[PDB]
Amino acid sequence: AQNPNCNIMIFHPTKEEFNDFDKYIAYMESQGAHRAGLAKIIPPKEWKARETYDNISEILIATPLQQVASGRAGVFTQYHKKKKAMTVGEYRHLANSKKYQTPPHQNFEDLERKYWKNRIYNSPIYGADISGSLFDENTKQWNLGHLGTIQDLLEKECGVVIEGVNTPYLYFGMWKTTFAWHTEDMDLYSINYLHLGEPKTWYVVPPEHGQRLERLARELFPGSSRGCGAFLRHKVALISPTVLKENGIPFNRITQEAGEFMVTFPYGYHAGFNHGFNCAEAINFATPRWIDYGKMASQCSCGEARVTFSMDAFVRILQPERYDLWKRGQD
Ligand SMILES: O=C(O)CNC(=O)C(=O)O
Ligand SMILES: [Mg+2]
Ligand code: NI
Ligand SMILES: [Zn+2]
Repeated sequence: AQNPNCNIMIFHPTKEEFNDFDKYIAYMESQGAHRAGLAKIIPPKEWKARETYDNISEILIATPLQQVASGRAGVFTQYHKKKKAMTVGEYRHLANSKKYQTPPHQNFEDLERKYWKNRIYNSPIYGADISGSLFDENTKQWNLGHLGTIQDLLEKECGVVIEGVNTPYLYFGMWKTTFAWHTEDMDLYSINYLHLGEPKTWYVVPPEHGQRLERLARELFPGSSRGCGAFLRHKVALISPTVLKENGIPFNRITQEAGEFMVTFPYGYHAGFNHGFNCAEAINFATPRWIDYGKMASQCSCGEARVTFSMDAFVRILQPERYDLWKRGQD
C-alpha cells in the first residue's frame, strides 16, 4: 500500500505532465497521495495563472464576514457577522492596518504558535465565497474555471443527466482569518490555488481516520452534537493541533505559499488560517473514485448548513433514501 503513514505529499509536475488534469490526479493517487487527505502541487516553472495582479482592486466583496470566536483558545466556534460591502483595494488596506496586520514573527512556526494562542481574542474579516476567477482565459493548464464539471462526471459514470453548474470561488483573507474543520459538500474533492499574498496553513485528518475526528468533535461540542448529527457541515468548529495530539487524533499540517495548488481528497477533514492579506481561488471537483464517497456522505438536515442549488441533484441521485429529509432542511 503506497503512503501507509498518510503523509502529505508534494508534487512537482513537468510542463508535459501539467497538460492533462485528470491523469495527474490519478497519478498522485497511484502514489498514495489521497491517504493524507491533502496534497501540494508546485506548478512547473514555465506556468503562470495570469500576467499580473495589478488590476484586481476594483473587485467587490459584497458581504465581508467578521469571524467572531467563542470558547477557549484550542477549542472554539466562530460565527460570521456580515459587514458592509468593500472593494478588494479597501479590504487590502484594512488587512494591512495596525488593528489587523500580521504581528512581527520569526518564522511560520512562531506565527502558528501566536495564532493558536491569540486567535480567539480578535475578530478578523474574511472575503469568502465570491463567485469568480482570476485565471487568464488563455491559461490552458490547471485553470480552475475550465475543469470538467461534477455534473458531467456523474453523467459519465452513472449515465444520468442532471441540472446544475460548478464554478470557482475567490477568497480574500487577512491575518487570523480561519477555515473551520470540514469535508467538502458531498465529500467532493477540492482544489485551491493561492494567487497572491501571504501564506495559508492547513491541517488535515487522513480520510481513513475521519470518524475519529467526528467522535472528538461530538465530545468537545456537546450542545452542537445534540442539535445535529452532522454538525461539522456547519463549518464553525475549531480544534487546535495541541488538542488533537492530546486526544490521539491522527493529522498532518503544511503551509501553502503563493503560486502553489492544494488538493483536498474525498472525506479529508481540513482546517486552517491565513498569515496575512492574500487571495485564493477554489472549486470542487469529482473523479470516478469519488462516487462511492458521495453515496456515503453524511448530511446536515437541521437547517444550518444551507448549500448550493447544485447539491440537490447529487443527493437526489446518490442518496435517494435521504433526499426527502435533507430537502426539508433546505426548505
Ligand atoms: O481557503 C479557505 O478559506 C478554505 N478552502 C477550502 O476549504 C478548500 O479549498 O477546500
Ligand atoms: Mg479590479
Ligand atoms: Ni475545503
Ligand atoms: Zn445541521
